[PDB]
Formats: sequence, structure tokens, C-alpha cells
Amino acid sequence: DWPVNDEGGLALHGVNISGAGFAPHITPGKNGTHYFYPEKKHFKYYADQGIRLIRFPFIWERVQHSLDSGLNFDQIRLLKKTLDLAAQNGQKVILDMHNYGRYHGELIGSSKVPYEAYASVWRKLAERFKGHPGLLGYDIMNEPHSTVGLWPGAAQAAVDAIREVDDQTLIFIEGERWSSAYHWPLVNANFLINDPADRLIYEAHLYFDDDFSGKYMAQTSRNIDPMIGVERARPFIEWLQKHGQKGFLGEYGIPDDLPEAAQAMDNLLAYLNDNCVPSAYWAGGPGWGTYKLAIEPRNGKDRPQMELMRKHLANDCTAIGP
Repeated sequence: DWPVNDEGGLALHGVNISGAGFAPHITPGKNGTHYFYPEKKHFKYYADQGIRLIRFPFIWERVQHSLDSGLNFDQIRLLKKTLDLAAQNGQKVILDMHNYGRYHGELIGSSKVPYEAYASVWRKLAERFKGHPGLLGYDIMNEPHSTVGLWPGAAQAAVDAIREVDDQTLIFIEGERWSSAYHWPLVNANFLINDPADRLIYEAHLYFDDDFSGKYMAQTSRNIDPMIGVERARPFIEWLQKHGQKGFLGEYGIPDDLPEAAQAMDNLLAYLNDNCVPSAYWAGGPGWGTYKLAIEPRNGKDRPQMELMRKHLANDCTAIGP
């Protein structure tokens, strides 16, 4: 069910779309003020650009205000709208619970947030979204970090729960240390989640600055090697090949004002094509303003990162690699 290109090959390279996970310190917060959902124009523009793959961040706190409460009707309705609009424009969506291994600041697997709670919300979500034509899958957790050994058990708890209700949808599994691609083989040496459906994909993020953060601060963004993207991806790709697993580069992005990051992005996307590995650019959609990384057009004008992308949209892949 992975999205395909019209001319052949797979829709490997997509875009992260804002902005339902914005200002996560403000919960539940208000749609239209603190966070934002995309409209038909955003889906239409990316489709026009040949992009059929979308990763869409939301936060747990906004689908469930408390663990003793049910799902928020409006937030699900907003997510359904996202899936609908994506589908109408020939795109498929990866829903990303953008929660960093935490719920209301507490670790999933802690006494305040039992594994049971995390399994439930995903089982309820899978019940809500099951069979939707705009749904590609569930990125069950974004950028787990500092979880003190909690994350692997949490991941399995959610996967087991989803599969009780939905054996067909893809599940995307991220790893510890903010799911860093470069650190993957050290941090997730023996990371393995069980899925009888054979519908799991491991997902890392990869930025080009000295601290791996994607902040692109001035001191950490001098001297970007044009092969730094390939170099930071390779460890992840080789880990996947060794364990016979499929991969996804769920985040990567470059500031507009760094010519060296542009070269690094080109070489990175070339390398991912050679392995038939998909990716999602950070980021596009509503509410980004003049964010340097943002790939959202301004005044009708395509951004340099979108122009850089187009060269790499074509492929002859029939399966997700590596």
C-alpha cells in the first residue's frame, strides 16, 4: 500500500506537514492559536510537486487530555480531515505521535504513565483510523530520548495493541537518542520489535549540524561536509541490512542560507534512492513563517529545498529497502 509514482517507482521522498504538534508546552491548547491543521491548499501544492508521502505530527495530549478520559472528538475529526484531504490528493499519511517517549512530561512506562495507557490510546486510534485510504501508517513515537530503558517495552506494548485491531497498516518504529541515524548501531544494537504481520519499518532522523540536533546554530553549522548526510545515514542503512529490516528517514532538513547543507542534502537523497529508502523533509505546511528549514512556499514561490528535492523524486524501486 506504499504510495507509487505515476511514471513508475515508489513515492520515497515526502514531507513533514505542520502543525498539530506545535507549542506542546501548551496543552490542550487551542487549534488556530497554539497549533494548526493543514488545509486543501497544502496537500494540493505538494501533490502538484509530485509528492505523495506525508508524515503528520500530532501529540498524545491533544487526542487524550488525561489517561482517565476518552479521545477528544474534535481532534480525531481534525486528524480524519487530514487523512481525507491527503487521500483525495493521492497522498498517504504517516501519523506521528510526536511525544518524545513522554505523556504530560512523564515517561511512558513510569508509574504515572503505564505501558497499558500507551497501548490503549493506540488501540483506540487504530480503531478510529483503520482502513482509511489516506493512511500509510502509525509512527507510534517520535524521538524517544532519556527513557532509562523504558522505550523498547513501550514500543512492543503499542505494536501488540495495534495488531489486535489492525493487521494491515504499517507501523514505524523509532529508536533511542532522538532516533539518531548515526548513533543507531550503538544505541539500538539489539533493538527488535515483534510483528507477525511483517508490516514494521525502523525510522531514524538525520540532521547535518555538529550536535546532530537540526537546530542549525551558528557555531555548529560551519564546515558542513557534503558527504555528512551519507556518512550519518550509512550506519543506519547497514544496521537495517544486517537485521533484514526496512527503513525510513523520517526527518532531515537544511537551512536556506547554508550552501554546504544543500550539497549534503543532494548526496543524502541520492544515497537513499540507491537503497530504495524513503524519507520525510522537515518541514512544510501552515505556521512556519520565515523558518529557514521550512519548505513551504512563500508568495507563490517555491523554496530552494523543494527545487533541490525534485531531482531525486524519480526511481525504479518496487520495494522499500534497504
